Amino acid sequence: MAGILFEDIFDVKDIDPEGKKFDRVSRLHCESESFKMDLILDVNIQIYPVDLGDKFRLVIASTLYEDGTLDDGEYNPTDDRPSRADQFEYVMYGKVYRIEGDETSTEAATRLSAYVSYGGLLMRLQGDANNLHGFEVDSRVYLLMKKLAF
Repeated sequence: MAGILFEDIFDVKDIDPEGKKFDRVSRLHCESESFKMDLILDVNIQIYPVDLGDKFRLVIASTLYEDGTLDDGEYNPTDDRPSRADQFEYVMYGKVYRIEGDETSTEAATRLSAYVSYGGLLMRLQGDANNLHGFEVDSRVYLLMKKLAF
């Protein structure tokens, strides 16, 4: 599907270039703006201007597109051409790996965690169970990004 249902802004908190397999890929640490998520990535950083980080908008508005809402014959246009992956700076598939969220024993971890591998990139995430919007192993594998829009 492309059936919504989540979008949020971030601010980079730290950058961690440990393992330069490619100079343009680094670990990052981020915090979301509209809500309360705590995030780690290992991701292409050439999207950012230089060293410093910047504010993103991650989206798990589902993408679609294994099938034929676009492979029908469109997806050639103004989704690209003068537009780009810029209306959606990046977009990819992956695998979520996760328990019930809890690993405390009894506090029933008030933030559901998530771990994601996506196109060879990685994330490590925490947020409230409803708020993370990814109870399933198969929801936030649908993954999309852009700059902030302000």
